[PDB]
Amino acid sequence: SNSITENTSWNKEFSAEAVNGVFVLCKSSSKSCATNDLARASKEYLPASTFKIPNAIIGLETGVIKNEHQVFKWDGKPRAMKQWERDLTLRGAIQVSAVPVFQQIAREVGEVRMQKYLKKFSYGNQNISGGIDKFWLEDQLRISAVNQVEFLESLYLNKLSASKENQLIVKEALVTEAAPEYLVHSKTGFSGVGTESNPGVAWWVGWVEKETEVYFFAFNMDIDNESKLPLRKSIPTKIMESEGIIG
Amino acid sequence: NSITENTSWNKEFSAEAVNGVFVLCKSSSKSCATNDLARASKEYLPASTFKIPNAIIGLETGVIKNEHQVFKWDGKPRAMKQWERDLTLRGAIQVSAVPVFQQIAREVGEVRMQKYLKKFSYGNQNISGGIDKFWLEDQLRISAVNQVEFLESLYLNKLSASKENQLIVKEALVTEAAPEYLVHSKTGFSGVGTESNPGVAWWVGWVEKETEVYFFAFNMDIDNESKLPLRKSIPTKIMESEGIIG
Ligand SMILES: *C(=O)/C=C/NCC(=O)CCO
Ligand SMILES: *C(=O)/C=C/NCC(=O)CCO
Ligand SMILES: [Cl-]
Ligand SMILES: [Cl-]
Repeated sequence: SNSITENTSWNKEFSAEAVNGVFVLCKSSSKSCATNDLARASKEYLPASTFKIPNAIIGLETGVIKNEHQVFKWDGKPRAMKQWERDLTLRGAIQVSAVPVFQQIAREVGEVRMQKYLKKFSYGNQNISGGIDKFWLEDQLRISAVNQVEFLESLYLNKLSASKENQLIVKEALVTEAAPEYLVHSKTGFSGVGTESNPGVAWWVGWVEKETEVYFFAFNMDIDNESKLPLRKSIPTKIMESEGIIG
Repeated sequence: NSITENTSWNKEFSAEAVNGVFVLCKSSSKSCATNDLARASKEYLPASTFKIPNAIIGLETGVIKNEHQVFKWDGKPRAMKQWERDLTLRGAIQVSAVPVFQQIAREVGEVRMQKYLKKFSYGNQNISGGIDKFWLEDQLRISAVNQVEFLESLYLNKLSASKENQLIVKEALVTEAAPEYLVHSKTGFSGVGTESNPGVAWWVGWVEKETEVYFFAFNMDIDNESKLPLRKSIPTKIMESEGIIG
């Protein structure tokens, strides 16, 4: 039976940087999750670029993305970021969070199929209103940290409603750190700075394959200044280092 | 097809007094560059680099039941302390857990092992001398060029195995991840032999960088365990100077 507990030993990592946020860490073998804040762990926020994980799976499952070697060609038209003005592989597009590449994937998938897959995946509030290519950036789609770790555990076990081949392709594209004892798969997200009363959200979600154990994690925090952005990885990294998972 | 000799990497070898070869191919195994044409095609014991085909064969035959198979340690002494623990497939590959792969090979058996090495065009395909040590001590031999051809087939999912099984092994071979590139690689060491008949050390793999791919295979004569670090530092310095990694 799945369980969750609230911890306090991680609060010092948040208050030291004056951050309002939540970390959820689940140990696969014990089906046990721990968090610094049960209420915020259940609160649903815009997934932003973390939506690229289900978007990639749906793109492959629908055939919009032909295979793992698919190249997304840049047509030479100006893009919002210098980093996106080039041909990208699936891993390249995921690594730099290339919004235009995923906007085009979502358009070819279409609203009917996108809605079907988000329901099969139990992904957040499953609300894709506001436009087929912006409902995850600044739309109505919301997902909690607890829902993110449930979704990533399904992906890890190849239990999503998609071919094992397509789940394996996305799992390898999400590798961000490799060491002899562990492999980190992760994805960042940032909705924007919002306002002082309504700050934006920053995410870091993923999982760590350490020896024979697997740890699923989801971090989110309020962000009103782009200088705080490095904290989306430093806070969860410091917590997982103190737990002996990475480092 | 062609192999072209590149004298600009000799410095990395002579600075360390190493007798070895580096083979580097961009996009495909059609055009490879090397410091030594003769040694690039010379066949050597694969040692732990054989864990790559052994893992694919184990998955294809069902000996390795699935992606998340745990290889339990029975508690009996193993030749290295890092092998005395339960291991995932990636864990067994990354610490080169010989006894895990010896038991996989025994269960695959000589007939199936021969069939797959023929399908994979894996070196001289000689598995004689003992099903649990042919790649460590006997007559199996493969060249640096044949290693890059085999890894290119794996990269393209063109080996005679399911795409699922090739994807499982490719993920188990990831050894370095950066925003710009992903390195898949495997080390090998036959032992020290003698000053006159040295052992061999390997480093083989590929680098997925932006939209480009680079296949590499390194081997060197080795008669002292103190020289093992060179099997990664020499090819690493060559690929860093080529702007592929670092
Ligand atoms: C996914 O997380 C994409 C993020 N793009 C950048 C922003 O959302 C910030 C806008 O200035
Ligand atoms: C993988 O290449 C493992 C190598 N181990 C060392 C030997 O096989 C020789 C001495 O045990
Ligand atoms: Cl991002
Ligand atoms: Cl080795």
